[PDB]
Amino acid sequence: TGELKNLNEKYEQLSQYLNQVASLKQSIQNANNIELVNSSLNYLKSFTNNNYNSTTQSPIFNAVQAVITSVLGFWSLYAGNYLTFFVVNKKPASVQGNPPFSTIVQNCSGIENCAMNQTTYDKMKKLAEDLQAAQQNATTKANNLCALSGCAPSSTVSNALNLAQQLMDLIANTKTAMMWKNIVIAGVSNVSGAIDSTDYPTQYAVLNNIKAMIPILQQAVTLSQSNHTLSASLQAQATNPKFAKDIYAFAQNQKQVISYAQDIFNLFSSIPKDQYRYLEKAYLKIPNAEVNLNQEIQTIQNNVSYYGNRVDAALSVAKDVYNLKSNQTEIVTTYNNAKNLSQEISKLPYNQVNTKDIITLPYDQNAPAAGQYNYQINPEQQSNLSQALAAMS
Repeated sequence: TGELKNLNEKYEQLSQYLNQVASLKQSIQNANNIELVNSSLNYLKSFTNNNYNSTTQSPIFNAVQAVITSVLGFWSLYAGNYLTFFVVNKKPASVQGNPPFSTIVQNCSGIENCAMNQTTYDKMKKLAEDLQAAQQNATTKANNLCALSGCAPSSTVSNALNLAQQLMDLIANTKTAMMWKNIVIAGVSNVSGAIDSTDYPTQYAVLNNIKAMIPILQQAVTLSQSNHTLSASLQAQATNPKFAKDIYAFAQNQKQVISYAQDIFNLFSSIPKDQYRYLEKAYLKIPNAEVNLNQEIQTIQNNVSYYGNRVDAALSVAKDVYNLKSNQTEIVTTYNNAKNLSQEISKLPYNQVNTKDIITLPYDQNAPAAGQYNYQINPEQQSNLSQALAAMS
């Protein structure tokens, strides 16, 4: 029964053409569904505007907040109000927070160097002070980062990100190790899972991950800006190959903005738990004598699903619009293939299933009855065909 095998794969192929046609109809309908298309577009524009102009409701703004917070947090751990290294005037420097030299004896035994030039430290400190000011007005305690649209709050986010970039490169490049034992945080540095090691900052994942966040957000900030321009050349249709291309590009771009936010969330999520406990309470570091990173991360996660699931939906409609012309060609080819294949099947004496006119294009005297592409698949005959495929198992 070379008979049966031939039939079984012809059957499986017709069945596939029919599934294809059904799926193409839906795509074609969506693209011609003006209200759905406008809606998807308006969603994306809306999302672009919020992302670009808001300081509460922008996913990229909120991702920046969290990253800056986390940069200042690491700074506070590393240096802050009680240095985890020893600074020296090229002996011991007059700067605030410098620990006693016994620190070095006790915690920096072995081959690694825990000293730093005052030169190098003062630049670090300067950058950190700037980035602090850029995040917040010291007396008002109110936000000082501007919406991504600019400062029409006195700091651009690009500025803050550039500060952060400089500060972390400097920390990573400087061959001074940090003594984690110098960090004192009640309920953290004195319990199981406290961290008391001494190594270069680049050996701690928390540093590397925070560092990797910055270039990501710099890309996201640029992408976010150009999207606001693209958004101006697209309006809701009352009814263009130019539109089809643009909306699809526009939609993908919105997806990438969201994806960048998710990339940040992922870099927070993979910080080792023990290190994250210090970071999240860096503001409680005690010196030799309110920050809420968790809420800011939560806000990123929520933004990603809240906005991002909608941008996926719109993207999927924009894809249907982009593929309209091509989907029209493909549905026609596929119908014709299905029609010819059903005829070849009909002419087989051993053929058991009735397939005549299994797919058709309804017509009313001088025109298609309900659209050029609205093929009707007979459901009895399709059911039959499927049942025969399943029997052939």
